Amino acid sequence: EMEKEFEQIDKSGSWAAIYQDIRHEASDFPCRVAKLPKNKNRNRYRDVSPFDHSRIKLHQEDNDYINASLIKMEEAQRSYILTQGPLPNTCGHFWEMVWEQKSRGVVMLNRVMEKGSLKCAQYWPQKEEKEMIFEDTNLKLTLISEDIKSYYTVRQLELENLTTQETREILHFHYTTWPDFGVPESPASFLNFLFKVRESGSLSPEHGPVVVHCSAGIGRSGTFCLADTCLLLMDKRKDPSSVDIKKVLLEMRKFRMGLIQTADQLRFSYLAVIEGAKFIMGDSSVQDQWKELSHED
Ligand SMILES: O=C(O)COc1c(C(=O)O)sc(-c2cccc(NC3CCN(S(=O)(=O)Cc4ccccc4)CC3)c2)c1Br
Repeated sequence: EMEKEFEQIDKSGSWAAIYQDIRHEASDFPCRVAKLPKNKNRNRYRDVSPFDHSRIKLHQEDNDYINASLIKMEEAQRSYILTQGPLPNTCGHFWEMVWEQKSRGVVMLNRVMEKGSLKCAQYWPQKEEKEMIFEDTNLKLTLISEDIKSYYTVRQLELENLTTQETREILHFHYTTWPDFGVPESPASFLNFLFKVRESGSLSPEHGPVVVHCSAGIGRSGTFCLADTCLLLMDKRKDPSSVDIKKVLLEMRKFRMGLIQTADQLRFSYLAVIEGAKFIMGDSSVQDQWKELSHED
């Protein structure tokens, strides 16, 4: 049980040891397609690739590769697409995937520039007057509106399939203060953001899977998804004792390597889930508390 286990690991200092065990046991499947010579310029990191069995395939005969995996949580009944931050040459691919997979929401847990590095291309329009057109995949993207908060921004976008003139609204959730290789300021600010994603309907089973990305699509993205899945499992059974975080984390790693980069990110997962359980189990006031504590205004 997660709260006694958390106090146990903390009391010792075995978060490094605990975290390492996950790396030692994680699933190791082939990533043949991602390692093909022609896809070298489609991967941001040499050591972070999608497994062939769970990779998202683009619907085009030319090259159907994109560095993204489909994390399908059977028991929880919720899917995500975890992908790397789009490269200058893969933004078209990125939006093709969003469209083909019927995604309604896109979560961005990083900033374009972190520690002096360009962690992600500017794949979305920053001003309504200047929409973006991806000639390679034939899609248009327009900024419709945005709600800027102290540490995250929510953008309303419109994606048009230029070929069929079809249109869809895409909600963009940009967490701007989650440090790379780090953890959120507090469980409150994290959960406030997550619930913002939840309340938008983007995680609904009536849409395609939500697309989640930071830079490599495994560290911060993994932390976010693990916390969401754990709270969902718990929710489905209304029994926080039946949720084994490490077990579910392992299960997520069958669909994409390296989910959760650091021992502290894992420690924070526990933290976030433990706090989120309050809401899951009936506490109707915590939500607002999180909003206050997050200082979004
Ligand atoms: O968002 C963040 O918090 C940080 O984001 C980032 C980055 C960023 O924002 O700059 S770079 C990065 C990164 C890049 C290359 C390799 C590894 N790390 C390796 C470690 C070992 N693993 S693994 O998956 O544990 C290896 C393995 C594969 C299958 C089975 C067992 C082990 C692969 C990635 C990490 C991560 Br994540």
